[PDB]
Amino acid sequence: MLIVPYNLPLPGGVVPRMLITILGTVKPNANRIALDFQRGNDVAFHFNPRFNENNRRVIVCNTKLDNNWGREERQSVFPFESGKPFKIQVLVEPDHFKVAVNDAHLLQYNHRVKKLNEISKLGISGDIDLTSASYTMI
Ligand SMILES: CO[C@@H]1O[C@H](CO)[C@H](O)[C@H](OC(=O)c2ccc(C)cc2)[C@@H]1OC(=O)c1cccc([N+](=O)[O-])c1
Ligand SMILES: [Cl-]
Ligand SMILES: [Cl-]
Repeated sequence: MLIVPYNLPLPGGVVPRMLITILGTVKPNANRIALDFQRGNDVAFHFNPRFNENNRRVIVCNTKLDNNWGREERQSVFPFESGKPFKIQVLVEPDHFKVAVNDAHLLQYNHRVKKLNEISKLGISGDIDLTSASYTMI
């Protein structure tokens, strides 16, 4: 595998046309996954599948500025399953991050942090076996 939590440096930050691909398998009895796109201590984009929030499955997205979480954005479409292999693709577009799972569009998240070239690391964490994490310019 890779060791989770896993840091993927994003050299010179993110830019439109940058595609991040994450391959892994969800652990049995998973509780959470998190992708954290970081600008130093700030989290520009937190993508957080929650397998059992009051017996519901929900993806929580948010931004952390100066250690404070903002307004959450919630999605009820939940393509992940305990025990099963997934592919997450995060495409940086001008106005938003665009997320697909298993080749199907899931959600978009408007840029709240504006200094895209300072979003210099991706943290991958949670209840997964992480196979690979990479980027390409499309
Ligand atoms: C108000 O709740 C917070 O919401 C944030 C997003 O708006 C983050 O998701 C926080 O979590 C972390 O930053 C965080 C969590 C764990 C670690 C190890 C590191 C960082 C925290 O999550 C929970 O409260 C929460 C409540 C119930 C369930 C879950 N979950 O992820 O399943 C999260
Ligand atoms: Cl590793
Ligand atoms: Cl900013």
